[PDB]
Amino acid sequence: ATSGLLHTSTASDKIISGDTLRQKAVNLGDALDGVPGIHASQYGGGASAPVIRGQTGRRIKVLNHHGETGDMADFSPDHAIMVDTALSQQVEILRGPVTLLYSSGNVAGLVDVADGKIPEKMPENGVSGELGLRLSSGNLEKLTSGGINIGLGKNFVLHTEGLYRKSGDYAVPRYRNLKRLPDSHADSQTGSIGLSWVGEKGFIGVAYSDRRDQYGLPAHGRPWIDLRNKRYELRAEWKQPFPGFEALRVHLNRNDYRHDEKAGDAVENFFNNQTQNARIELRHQPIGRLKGSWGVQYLQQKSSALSAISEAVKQPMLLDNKVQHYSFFGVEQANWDNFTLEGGVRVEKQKASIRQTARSFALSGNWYFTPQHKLSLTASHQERLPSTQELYAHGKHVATNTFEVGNKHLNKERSNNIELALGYEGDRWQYNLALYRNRFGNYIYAQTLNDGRGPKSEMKLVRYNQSGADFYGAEGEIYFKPTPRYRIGVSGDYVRGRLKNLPDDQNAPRVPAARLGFHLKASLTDRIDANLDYYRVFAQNKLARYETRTPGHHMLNLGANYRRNTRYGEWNWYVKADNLLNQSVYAHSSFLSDTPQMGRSFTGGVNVKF
Ligand SMILES: [Zn+2]
Ligand SMILES: [Zn+2]
Ligand SMILES: [Zn+2]
Repeated sequence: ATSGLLHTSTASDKIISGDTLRQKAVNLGDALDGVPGIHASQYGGGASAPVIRGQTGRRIKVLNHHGETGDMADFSPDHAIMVDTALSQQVEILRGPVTLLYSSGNVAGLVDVADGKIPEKMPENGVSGELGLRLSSGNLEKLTSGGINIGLGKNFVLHTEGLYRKSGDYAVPRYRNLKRLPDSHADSQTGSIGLSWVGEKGFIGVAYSDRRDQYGLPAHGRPWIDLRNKRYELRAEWKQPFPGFEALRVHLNRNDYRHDEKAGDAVENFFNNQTQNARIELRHQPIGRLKGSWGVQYLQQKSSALSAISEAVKQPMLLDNKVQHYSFFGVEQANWDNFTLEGGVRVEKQKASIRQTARSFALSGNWYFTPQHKLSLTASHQERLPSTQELYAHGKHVATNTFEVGNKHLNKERSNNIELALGYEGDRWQYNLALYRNRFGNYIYAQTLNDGRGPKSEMKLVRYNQSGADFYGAEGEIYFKPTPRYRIGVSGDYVRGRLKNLPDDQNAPRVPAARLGFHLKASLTDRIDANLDYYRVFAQNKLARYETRTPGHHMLNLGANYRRNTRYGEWNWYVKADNLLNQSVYAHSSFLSDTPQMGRSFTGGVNVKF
């Protein structure tokens, strides 16, 4: 776990390796689909938000290596997330006090994408990195990833990575009378440069990262988003700052983001986000077994979103605003031999210039009976301040086709959370189970209106209104291996929410359906690793104020890897087939509930590691 400076890993946490992510999809929400707990809020082939336990947007949090993504994915699911899955070293899903180190109101879980912009190490044999290439049938995709590390002398290490994606209109099963879904194509390209130092003591690295996606918009010339993302960042960390401390960490950032929701070659809605995050973390010495780490964060996001109409005539959806976070945070764990008790805190001040104070804190205890055998309980009272969107909304959004309305008098989102989990692994039997339960004293949500003033899949109207809520659900998995050479297992998840006491007792908006999963993986022999995954997704009968029924399909995915150690590093061949039954995959979690996802599709790729 690289996200936490202080390691406070709970039983609920999990880390997917990089080699597997090259075989998975490119989008964050779609690639992480299959893992128990997280569902995909797919909005075409361009963007997809990860729905962690029926939570999304600002309720979750995504970080681009110990720093803010600087994106507008939290605004709506159609917006792309500025994180590179195919270029990342490893993705890691985390919960507990470590959530309070970065963001407020992170009730579901943190998802830090560790990338290789800055090496932080002298590469083996001078140079290192990787190269990739894969084509998907029916999409039709053309991915070409890349990554290079160069030893520029004794202690300097230069890094240069590249990526390019080109997917047309993907195929749909039994959708009226269409072979491919119109306006669902998604082209993209990503590249980054980074120069770093190497220890002892530590590293002092800079990095530039550029991205430019071009994707259509299903469900509305031709609707499409053209975005540009420039990121000027700086990372540094060493093991000996000054006496009485074990580590010093700093992650400066400047993420310039922009996207144009166009229709043909004309711009209907402009967007902008001048993020510039700064943070100074430090991990003090162990004061008798117990360890901790404190830090300060200074963030400033000058975001805005205008339309084709001028400012003099109509009020924009999101006028120019200058948000400033002045956050203080810290964590402290106490290792009592076979029992770890950790507690985090976070206090931040908001200055919305065109001043309330947030106060979050958590506490978690982890009992280890006989490692690996992790029993863990967690509870976190988190208070998230409302964004400028939730208060100052008064315009139309052409991509979703929904008029967003705000409110001048709203309170902060307080939330008393609680969750427990039991993990185990020991050759023959392996299983991870977890229960979560979230109470919200104040839960702001997009209440579908209704009139109103007058007069008005056509044109939707929403207003951010307060409400009490109560979420609860179970999630986990189990793997019984008869022989280490093979691997068999079963997984499952469930989520349920309601809204109690309005200023009654209705269901939550867009709740993911239950998904049982069957798993197989046979590695015969050594190099060739075959596998099979059957995800049975049931229908969601419990619908919200203004929603419809959603199935309810039998998903089936197969795969077959192939390792090879030749000259110039390792080679990784792989062939993956998705949805052999060709079922009509309708996702209620996403906004595009009536639109079916990609049907039958194949994949064949090669990745050279070195
Ligand atoms: Zn870092
Ligand atoms: Zn007005
Ligand atoms: Zn949008």
